Amino acid sequence: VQLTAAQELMIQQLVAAQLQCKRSSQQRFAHFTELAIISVQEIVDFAKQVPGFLQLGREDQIALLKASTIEIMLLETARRYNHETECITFDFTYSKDDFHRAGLQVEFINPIFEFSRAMRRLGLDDAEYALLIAINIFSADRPNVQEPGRVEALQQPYVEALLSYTRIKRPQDQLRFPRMLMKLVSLRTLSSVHSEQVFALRLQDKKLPPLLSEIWDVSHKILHRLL
Amino acid sequence: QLTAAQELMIQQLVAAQLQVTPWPASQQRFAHFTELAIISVQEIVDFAKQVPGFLQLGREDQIALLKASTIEIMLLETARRYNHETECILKDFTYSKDDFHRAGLQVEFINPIFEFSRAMRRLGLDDAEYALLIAINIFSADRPNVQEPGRVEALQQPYVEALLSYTRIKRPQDQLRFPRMLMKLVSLRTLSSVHSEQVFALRLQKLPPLLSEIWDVHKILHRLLQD
Ligand SMILES: CC(C)(C)OC(=O)N1CC[C@@]2(C(=O)Nc3ccccc32)[C@@H]1c1ccccc1
Ligand SMILES: CC(C)(C)OC(=O)N1CC[C@@]2(C(=O)Nc3ccccc32)[C@@H]1c1ccccc1
Repeated sequence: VQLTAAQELMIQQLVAAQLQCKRSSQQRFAHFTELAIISVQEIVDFAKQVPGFLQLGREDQIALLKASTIEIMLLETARRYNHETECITFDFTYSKDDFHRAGLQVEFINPIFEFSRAMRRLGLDDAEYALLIAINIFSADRPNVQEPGRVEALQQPYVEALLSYTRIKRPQDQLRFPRMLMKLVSLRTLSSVHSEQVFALRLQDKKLPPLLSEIWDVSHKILHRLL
Repeated sequence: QLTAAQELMIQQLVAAQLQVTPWPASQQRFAHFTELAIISVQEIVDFAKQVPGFLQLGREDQIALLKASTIEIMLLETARRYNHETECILKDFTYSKDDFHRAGLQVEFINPIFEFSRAMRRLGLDDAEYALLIAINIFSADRPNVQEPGRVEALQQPYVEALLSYTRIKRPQDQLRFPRMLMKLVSLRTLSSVHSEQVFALRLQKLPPLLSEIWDVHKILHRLLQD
């Protein structure tokens, strides 16, 4: 019938916390990694602000962040993708050739753009994006998760809220919410391709910095301090 | 409520769906399981022919969908016949966790399949829900090397629509069942990712020609489609 006042507060808390998330070939690669570093730090600070993340064991908190960080970034990329200019903004704006010039393969870049256009067609507002990020963080099937049951339980409220929210925004379009959730399936494959991209960069004498190598290369000391 | 036109479709899908070497020694046990995998792959291609619209797509795409889907369909089938009373997972070739471990499968791969199966069991899926979930899995637009993603997404929508409508009728009060079912598709991508690592580990300690076509890093797969 309608959103429950308890959810309205929770949604509104999530979007507000999110809006505070703001700074304005090897050299090109080394540039992008510093952008990745800043965004990772913003995500961990955001993850602290989500209800219940703090409650979990650090080992699980790490396990969720390692896997989630690439997918949250790809969601953020999709949110600020401009279909009028074909540029992705981090107001650090970049085109497809800028990503190619830094050593990223075309098999990885083109799908991110295709993913972004598909996300654009769904017409997601900030509340939908915020809830999608919460659902993404609390994924029970991430590797090396000690307490999958607790993680699944923390996810349910955000899936419930997202269901209720999508029903109010577009009552007639029932298939929007299923299609949104099916983008989570696409983020897993794009995360899988990203690991191949990392390895392909190593071949081109392009190795990751210390924070990013903790999460993406294959004792997360850097990641503990921020938590 | 459901449209009777869908109903025939569901009923056709469920009906279509309902239709070896000695087990001892590790290599013999492994060689046993591969022959079970061979038979099940052949059953899936015959099933894929019976799904409406699969035949209409180009062979190159038909291959691309089957390569990726086969592991996920098998894991769905494993979950369907997982027994929580006995912890055991062909017609009645029953196996326990130690049987899988004895054949050289690592525990990092076995335990998640069981955890996945228990999670699937908690959802309480009937044969219609399983059947529709399999159809949705086959028609995934973001599989690698797909020439016609638009047509694949279009063939998927009716099954997602049917699954939505079906789940609403079966349990009107439990709204979160359908979202949780679709989120299992996300879990199948990671389990497919782990399965590729499992295959490589084993080579380290080699698959039969048919599987190696689908899983190792296409003549058999064409003949089954050409019939
Ligand atoms: C190269 C490093 C390791 C820093 O970055 C990545 O490997 N990636 C992976 C995801 C990423 C993103 O967020 N947008 C986007 C668009 C196209 C390709 C790659 C990406 C990000 C990324 C790429 C470029 C700039 C910032 C982040
Ligand atoms: C490596 C080989 C080819 C043997 O098999 C697989 O790689 N797999 C991967 C998926 C599989 C299955 O279908 N059920 C199940 C349950 C536990 C573990 C593994 C599986 C299957 C599989 C395993 C055992 C028997 C038949 C199929």
